[PDB]
Amino acid sequence: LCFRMKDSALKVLYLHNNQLLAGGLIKGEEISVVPNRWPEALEQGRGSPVILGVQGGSQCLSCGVGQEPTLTLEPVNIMELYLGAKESKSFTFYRADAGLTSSFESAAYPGWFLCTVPEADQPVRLTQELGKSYNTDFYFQQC
Repeated sequence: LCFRMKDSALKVLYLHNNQLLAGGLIKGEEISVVPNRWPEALEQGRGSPVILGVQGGSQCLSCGVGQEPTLTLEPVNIMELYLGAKESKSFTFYRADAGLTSSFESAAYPGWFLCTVPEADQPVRLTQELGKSYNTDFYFQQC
């Protein structure tokens, strides 16, 4: 079971040039949202830890391992992340549910949230700034 996502401005998340973009105003990329198998080792008051995949979970979103986070799709199967074969923390987001929408906070880089910008058809990225121009709230639709 997968989800399609939109930001709260109704921009559809889809893939182009191996990047998640927000636009398509396109039904959206089918995104795998998989709970981390070992949540006790993480900060769960921030939301439920999940790994986000695309293309049937054959690539997963990472914040990287640099000093400054940056969002990339990495060619790792969610199965390997979910198994313990690969370490998962840079690929883990805390999903906070507000009811209509969810936000996604980097487990590896606290205070950074998945977000979109106002301009159409731009990359999904990360931000520390809430309530400003960056949109950190997302709708799910089930596939």
